[PDB]
Order: sequence, then C-alpha cells, then structure tokens
Amino acid sequence: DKKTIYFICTGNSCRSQMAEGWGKEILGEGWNVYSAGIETHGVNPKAIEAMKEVDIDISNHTSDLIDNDILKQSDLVVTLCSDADNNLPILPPNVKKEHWGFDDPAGKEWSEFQRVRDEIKLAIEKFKLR
Ligand SMILES: [Cl-]
Ligand SMILES: [K+]
Repeated sequence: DKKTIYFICTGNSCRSQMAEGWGKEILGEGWNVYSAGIETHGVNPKAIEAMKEVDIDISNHTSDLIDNDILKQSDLVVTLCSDADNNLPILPPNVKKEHWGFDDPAGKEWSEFQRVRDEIKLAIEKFKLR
C-alpha cells in the first residue's frame, strides 16, 4: 500500500537527513521514507539541531550507503545535491527520478541551515499535495 521515496545526497549527512526527517513527518501515512548517499560522512550534529528547533527528532537516523534493494523498489528517487545524480546507476522504468536542488549549508551561517531546512519542508509539502 505505502509507496517508497528515497532522498539521495553524497554523504547522507545534512540535506538528505533533513529530507528524511521532514518526509517521515509529512509523508509518513502513505510513504516509506529513506535517505542515502554514494559514500557516508556521518549524521552532522548541526542537521540534528536544525530539525530539533522545529520539533523533529532525527537523532536516531543513520548515515547510510545507497542500498540496491531499496533503490530498485523505490517509487521516487529524489536527488538533492549537485553530484548525487552523477553517482546513480541507470534506474528501471518503475522508478521515477527527480532533482530538487538545495544549497549546501555546510560551514555556513545558522540562518542558512534554517533556510535550507525550511525550503526542504516546503518542497515535501508541495509533493504531498500533487
Ligand atoms: Cl546529505
Ligand atoms: K539514512
């Protein structure tokens, strides 16, 4: 019954972790939500803190490599970063792919972490109402 959305960004540390957090909160009733990257850089504490400000707990999340099994049965794969698409294999027709680009908040102002977090929320809300 539930469909599957896969948020992809190299590192699975910041943008994709926020997407997974918002995805579970907003899309949870009709979607299984996952996030991954071609390589793992660890869940950034600033991403955990950014989600904590808006009452979303992402402290139990893990920084995961892309899983072949989850990828093949995904209804929608969403790349969120500049090099994420280049690091994906050819996806079969049952899997849809979209690019929702967001700026990298790594090493930037706190207002930028908040902006990117909120832009991701807006994109996921727009997705739910398609
Ligand atoms: Cl990320
Ligand atoms: K993850």
